[PDB]
Amino acid sequence: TSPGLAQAFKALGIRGRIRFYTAREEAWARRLKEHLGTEWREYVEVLPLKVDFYHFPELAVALAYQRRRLQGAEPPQYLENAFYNLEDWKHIPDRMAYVYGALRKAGLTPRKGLKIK
Amino acid sequence: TSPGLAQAFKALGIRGRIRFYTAREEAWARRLKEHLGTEWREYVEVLPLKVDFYHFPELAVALAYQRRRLQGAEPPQYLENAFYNLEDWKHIPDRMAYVYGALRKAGLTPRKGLKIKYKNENYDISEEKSWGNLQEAMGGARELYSRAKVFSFLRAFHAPGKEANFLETIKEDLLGEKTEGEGKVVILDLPSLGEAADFFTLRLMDLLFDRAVELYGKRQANFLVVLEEAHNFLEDKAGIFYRVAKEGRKYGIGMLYSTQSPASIPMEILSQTENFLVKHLSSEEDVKVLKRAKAPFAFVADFLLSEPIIGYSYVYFEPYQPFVVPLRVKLLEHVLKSLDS
Amino acid sequence: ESPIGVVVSSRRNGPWAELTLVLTPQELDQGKRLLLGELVRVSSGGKDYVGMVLDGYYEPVGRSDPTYTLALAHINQVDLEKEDPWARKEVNFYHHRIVLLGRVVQGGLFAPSTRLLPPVVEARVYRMTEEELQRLLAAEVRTSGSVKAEGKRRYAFGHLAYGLEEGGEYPEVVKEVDPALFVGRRTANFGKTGFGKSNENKVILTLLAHAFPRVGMLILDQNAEYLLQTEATTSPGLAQAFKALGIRGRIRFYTAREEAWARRLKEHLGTEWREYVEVLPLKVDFYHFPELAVALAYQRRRLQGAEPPQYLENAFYNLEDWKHIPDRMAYVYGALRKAGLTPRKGLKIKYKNENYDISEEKSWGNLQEAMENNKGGARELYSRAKVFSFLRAFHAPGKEANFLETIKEDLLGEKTEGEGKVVILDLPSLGEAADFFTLRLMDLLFDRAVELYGKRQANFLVVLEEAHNFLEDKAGIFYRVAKEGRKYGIGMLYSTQSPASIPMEILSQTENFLVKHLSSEEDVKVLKRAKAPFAFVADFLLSEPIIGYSYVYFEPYQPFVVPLRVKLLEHVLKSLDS
DNA sequence: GCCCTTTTGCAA
DNA sequence: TTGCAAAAGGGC
Repeated sequence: TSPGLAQAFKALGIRGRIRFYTAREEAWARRLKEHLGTEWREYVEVLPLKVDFYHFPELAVALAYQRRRLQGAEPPQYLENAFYNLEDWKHIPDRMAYVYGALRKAGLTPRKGLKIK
Repeated sequence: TSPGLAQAFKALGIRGRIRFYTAREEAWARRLKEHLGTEWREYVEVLPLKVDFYHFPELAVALAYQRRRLQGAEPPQYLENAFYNLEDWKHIPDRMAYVYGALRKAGLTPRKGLKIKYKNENYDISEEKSWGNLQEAMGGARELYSRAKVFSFLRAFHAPGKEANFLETIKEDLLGEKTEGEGKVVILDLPSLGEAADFFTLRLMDLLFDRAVELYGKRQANFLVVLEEAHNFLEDKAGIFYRVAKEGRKYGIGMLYSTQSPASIPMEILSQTENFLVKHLSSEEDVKVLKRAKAPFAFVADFLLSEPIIGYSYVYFEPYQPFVVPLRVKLLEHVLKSLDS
Repeated sequence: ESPIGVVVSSRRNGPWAELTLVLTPQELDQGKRLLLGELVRVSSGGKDYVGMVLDGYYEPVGRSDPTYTLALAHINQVDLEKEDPWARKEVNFYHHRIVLLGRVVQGGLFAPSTRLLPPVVEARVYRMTEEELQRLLAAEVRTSGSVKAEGKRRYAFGHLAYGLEEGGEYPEVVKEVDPALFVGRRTANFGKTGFGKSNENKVILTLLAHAFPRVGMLILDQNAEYLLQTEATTSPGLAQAFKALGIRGRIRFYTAREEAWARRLKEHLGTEWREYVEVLPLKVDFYHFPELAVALAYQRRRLQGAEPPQYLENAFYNLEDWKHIPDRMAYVYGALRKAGLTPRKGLKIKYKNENYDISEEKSWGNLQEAMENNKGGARELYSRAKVFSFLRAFHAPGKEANFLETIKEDLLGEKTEGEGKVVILDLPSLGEAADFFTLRLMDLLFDRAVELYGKRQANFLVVLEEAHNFLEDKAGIFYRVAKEGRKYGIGMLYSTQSPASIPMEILSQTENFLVKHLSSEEDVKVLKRAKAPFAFVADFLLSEPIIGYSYVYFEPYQPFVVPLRVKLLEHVLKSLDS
């Protein structure tokens, strides 16, 4: 029953200082209401944890590489090469266009007007 | 003469909590009958460990692609391409016909009256004459048809007209919305899977872990994983089983692994295990690792080294146990005979 | 039946309890002595333990100056045997250190070590007789309050000994071993070269053959020392032992010098040896096994890595279909001939509808004309038939054997189930391809064994030599076998001569040990680390090069290590003959 | 040291 | 035009 940080801030009277990032906003909001009462919105703000892989394609490549070798082994040579030289490919517009096309084929909705060369 | 889980459950009077997945259900059912009477249907619910690959060509492709690869361990390019494009090919009847023909050429007997459309013509590969016509009549699937001899080993697991996917069945049994609580003891007869045991076990483990991660914030997984000879599966710091051992407490997933050699288990896992049940060890290195992981075992390392006694165990349940207690673990027979009072 | 000395101390040193013993002048003058490593009986408080002398040193007893006394006696030429009894008695003493290993409780059960430290006043040390020694050697660990198993028949292995010391041999004390210990369990046989390793291996194999007639053996004979007595000694080989035991039709010798080996077998066995040994060739005829030839050529690339050629790939995958098209089988045979393999005399090849005898030069030329004047990959194979050049070393016309398949049939044949054949491979006859063939055969045998799971167990034992060479690779087929053979009923018996090279996993998981003299410190250290009970004999192994002296230790229910003088194969054969 | 690349030349 | 062999320079 040790008080949490949000409850401590409630007791101290601090407001508008905690910004909670979660992927289960509904459940966390239910719990926050149950513990802090009706006016919990003053003390805590709940936000999502979603990112645009287009602006962070190294994250996408690393995530895919980690997902492989975790359901088996022997990641593809092409995947390893992309994982280790996407930094090089960053300055090659042709490879960048291929990567963006691969993402769109995967099926990620891109922001409007994202133009390749 | 030590009773098994089924006999213990019969003695305790618990019905409908066991599900035995085996590839020798005939013999296992005969043994269950002989050992449990004429009413063993109320305790053990045998299930098969075979599928019909014509419903799961993706599973067939994955199995072929994930073989041992002796010497040169380079996965076939055509197999990889099929593995990555079969979902798209499922919308092309021509390519699907190529894949079905590749399976049949491999030698997997299909259902009674399978239908194929090579160009625009109905083909019944269940019928030998239609199969011959299609074969004489015969993009991504042409390579698979040419190499269809690779799938020859899938006969040991094929079963026409199954449409089961014991993987999905087990996932539902352990984490289904309808089966919230009430438990389910899932016993896998891994040896009957031959050389596909590793593949199927890893696939099932990652499936269950992903489902549990999905369930976060709503309810806990609430099940236990019993692993035998864990030094084979916990060795790799990137494997799904290492991931489970390191991260399952957050999603309510336990573990119970027997190794017989603490030296092999990673120190990261060793330092983070709560319960211990140590029996005779005959390696100063094993005793050293045990002492390093847990300080209290320094008072019993010597007896562990020097005394090979059967049934004698030292138990230490963290975190609120003062010291290490030696015990003569009670026999399952006595436990059962006392649990009924 | 009386104490050998007086106990003057006791304590717990490390994990073991020790007590000091002192020999009085009267006993030292009666010839009573103790040899390091000897087994003695300790009686403390109505219970009997098992001791083992561990050390010996001289120390003054009471108030006396032995150095000055002895120097003064010497300078006056006083003979301290019949001239100064008081001087002799005041200084004649000697200390010994003993370690308790446990006690034999109930009906043969063994309780390791002890939790009670024995008081000095009530502790007595006795010498142990032959009957007590036998009953001690016949004991092993058991769960609790349980009667003994009363297992199968047992065969004598050796007799206890304490080195080359006179009076240190007990021929009537024989360690009896059940050969089932060697079935499905991996065994280690360490020791220098020429110190009885071959003798003990032959004895073990003979015991298995006589006891379990339903177990096969794959003997990778590197030294050609297991079939017949070498031209260096007189000890019989496996064939001679089997002849003496009257075991018929259980040997299958694969070699490449069949003529010489048959000559030797005749000269050593008589004329009826065909009833015992079947000599078979190690040379294949690729004109009968194009699938084998193509598989070898294709897998050579993969074993060297890199993507194999597409024509080789599709040929390897579709040769079975091509066998129904003579118009393509002609291409395959022509490719082999261009590669250079000599065909049998009278081979006929049917191209289109014509018959050619490629064994003749002019007919081969005409067939070349017809072929050169795209049926699958056959044309590509004929074009690049130079890839099959390397197979000329493995080729011999008129063989039709395919030993790689014959061995698998022999070892895992359902129609052959029962009375396992003793396959003996004469490796030195294969030159530089011996390792390649060994690895290929082992891999294809292990694959078949794993496939047959559930229907039947492999039930055969693998004999290995220079195991440090094959067990060094963690990804090797032999390492995989060492790790997982017991599951599929595949045993092992490897003699390394250098334990340090074998991985710690293999050393720890091994069940049996037969250690002979070791010369290096690293080997002894690794042995002690791998197994605790070998902590007492390290010094003896390091500094006692004795031929035929072995320290045996069989897991998992053996109390301690035993020094043995293994029996000779001749005497074992004579004993079994009765 | 080890592992990919580029090039030339000869099939087809 | 493509596929395959064989030699020599690059990256890590």
